[PDB]
Amino acid sequence: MKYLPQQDPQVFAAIEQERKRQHAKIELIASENFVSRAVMEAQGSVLTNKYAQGYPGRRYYGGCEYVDIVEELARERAKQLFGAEHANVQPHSGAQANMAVYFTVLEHGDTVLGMNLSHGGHLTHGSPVNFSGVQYNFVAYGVDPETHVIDYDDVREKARLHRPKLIVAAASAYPRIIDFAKFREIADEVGAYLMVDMAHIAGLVAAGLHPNPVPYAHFVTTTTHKTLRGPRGGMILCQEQFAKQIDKAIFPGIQGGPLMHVIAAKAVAFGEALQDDFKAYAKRVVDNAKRLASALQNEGFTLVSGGTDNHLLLVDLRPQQLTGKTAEKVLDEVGITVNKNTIPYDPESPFVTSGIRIGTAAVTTRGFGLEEMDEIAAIIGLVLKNVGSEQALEEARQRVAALTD
Amino acid sequence: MKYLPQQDPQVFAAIEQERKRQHAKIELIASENFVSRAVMEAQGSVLTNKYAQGYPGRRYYGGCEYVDIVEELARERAKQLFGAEHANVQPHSGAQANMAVYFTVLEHGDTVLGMNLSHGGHLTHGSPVNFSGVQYNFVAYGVDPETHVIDYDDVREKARLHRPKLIVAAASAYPRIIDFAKFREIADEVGAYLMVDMAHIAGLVAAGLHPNPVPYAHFVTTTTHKTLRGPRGGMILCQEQFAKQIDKAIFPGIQGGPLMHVIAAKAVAFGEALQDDFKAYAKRVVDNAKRLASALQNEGFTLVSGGTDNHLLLVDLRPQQLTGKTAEKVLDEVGITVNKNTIPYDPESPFVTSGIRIGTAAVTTRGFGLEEMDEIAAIIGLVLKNVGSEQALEEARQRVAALTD
Repeated sequence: MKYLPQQDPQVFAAIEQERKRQHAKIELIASENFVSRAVMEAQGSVLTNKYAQGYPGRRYYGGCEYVDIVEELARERAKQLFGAEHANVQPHSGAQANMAVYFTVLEHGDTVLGMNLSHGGHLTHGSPVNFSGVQYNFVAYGVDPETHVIDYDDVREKARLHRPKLIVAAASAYPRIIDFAKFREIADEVGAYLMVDMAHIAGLVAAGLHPNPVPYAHFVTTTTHKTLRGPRGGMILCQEQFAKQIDKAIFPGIQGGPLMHVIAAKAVAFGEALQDDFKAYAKRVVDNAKRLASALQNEGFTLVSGGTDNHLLLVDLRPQQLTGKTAEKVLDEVGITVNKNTIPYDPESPFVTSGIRIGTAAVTTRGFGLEEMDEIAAIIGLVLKNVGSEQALEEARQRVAALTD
Repeated sequence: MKYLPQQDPQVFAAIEQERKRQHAKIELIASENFVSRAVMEAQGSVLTNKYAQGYPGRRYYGGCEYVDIVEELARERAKQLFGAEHANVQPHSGAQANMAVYFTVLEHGDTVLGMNLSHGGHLTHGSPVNFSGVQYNFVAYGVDPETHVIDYDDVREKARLHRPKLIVAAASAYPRIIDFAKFREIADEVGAYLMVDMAHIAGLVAAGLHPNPVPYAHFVTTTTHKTLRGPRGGMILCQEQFAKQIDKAIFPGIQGGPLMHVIAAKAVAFGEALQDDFKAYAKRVVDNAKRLASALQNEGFTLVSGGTDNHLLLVDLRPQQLTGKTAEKVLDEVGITVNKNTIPYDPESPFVTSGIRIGTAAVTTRGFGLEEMDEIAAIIGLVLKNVGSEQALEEARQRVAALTD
């Protein structure tokens, strides 16, 4: 940076702290990642100056010829990447991507079936303090209390009883592969649309390490950050027959002018995802996640579902008589960033929890491998089994510093 | 840029075209501006990597200590700037800022009074193809058919008859000063909340050139781009008593994780707005707008409301037997960017219109002054009075090139 250090010392200093923080800590929040310098440059471009309400070739302002190329590059790269017939790259967030789809197919008060929030479902999948649970009548399907795998007979029973107009699949904290074919089969039985929120797994889907929801869902929503390693924002994929209504739901439906500089960064992130090395990256994410799971079990930790199929895992902390809140706090003390997360059938409230959620996408981006995963699990073991020992936490602190150079 | 040119030639080339386009054209879209290099650097920062769901000191993720400083800087600078008791700097857009306020005070189907869309009201003020007109029962107040000034007796009659829960004030195409005291007086008479959408005039309000809605409205919404000359995004200002509900409506209400890199850029833009030279800038915007209005009248053009009080003006093209569509197209041919805009009581559809909207915020940022305003009006006269003459349009083309160096 050249001009921000001189114009705004206060803001620059805080950014510089955050930059140094990101390097110092072990980042294990499952929804986080580090974007490339090229993605950031696209976000810091003069494209923020342009109003481009509407769509490429169908704008409401003149002078859009070049931001039209940028958006079309984003749409076409997304479609090549996921095999989708249509892409909308204008959603400001994953929240707005979901919102737009709900706006498309639903009327106020319609019944929607989604995943239990305490079992892995997202806030936008029907929380009563969220627009989704306020606007629409959400019902939940759950996971098996022993395997923590989605109970597909429960999905089917809840669908046949409640008769939802929409079924939502996918999660913020589900460590196994989702069967999208089974979700569609249930959707077809009850005549409901199927929406898949692939926000967490989108990078793995692109790399062919998770089954692709695109051939099974009427609508696929996602974030561009997370495993896709793009800028912060949303995207909708859908069949050609829904394209017009989905575009209209985004604008003039729920948004105005899109963020063209972020759309540029999305296109950059998609270009990176089409390359071979991102495929190799994404495999290392899954490999690392499996290795970290195995290594934590070796330490004596119980994991929700007995391991992982994707980028994330959940530690069930009850055997150690620890809450997620406690674990989160003490790991933060030694430089390991996790978040407390409800485990399925959690005896604690969502604000305390019995679990921590861990993901490998960020540390894999930094270059961490299988050896590093073993060490991370060893540090977590040392910390969580010696919560009252300050010399153990200092040892952990030093071992975290060794990993981050 | 260093890394984007090598990683993504296609995206870089399109950005570079857009950068060169912005310099070449006369930008007169009233909602547009050019941000500083420091604002852009803040947007292209590593702050995109951070999940910060929640609020400063009350986050749902650890590691937020420094993005907390950034957001608090944005909130405090906004509050100092507008004299507001509370600021929410997380809205992704002006659309989401409005959405959050509606979510706060209204139930599905509640009656809301806003400005006629054909008279200057915004899309989010009750368009039937927008969430606002679909979720809520919108009624409209109009302007005087002769003066094109808001008819405050009409606002009062519509309020007393329809009994709205919410009254909305402010516009996308209204060239006069809004009386917020009169709006509040009407609101108090009928027991309605008052929301002011100051998106267009926010920079002038900061500089003390437009009356401040903050002391009169329960809620003030705005964009950070436009006259405030910040990054693309939204903001809500409100009294302390609504602070909690407004924060909850943004999250977990209608959004998830905020865009911290954009929030950084907002803080930068607010820092710039607190300085003396932005005050001088904003006066030149209004001075230029008045001068451009006077100069277009000198050319023989009729202006909606007979001129302007702010940054924007509207040309009523009926005397020249031209549509806004035609004018927009032919001005685009010579390098002048305007948009067609419905004039109050327009005999044409919103897709054709009888008017063009013009603003001076962008050209004032580039350094244009009173002499330049005279020239711009002279070029518009030459173009619109000689629509069928290719040598007049070439002359205009050359004179536009002279203005942009």
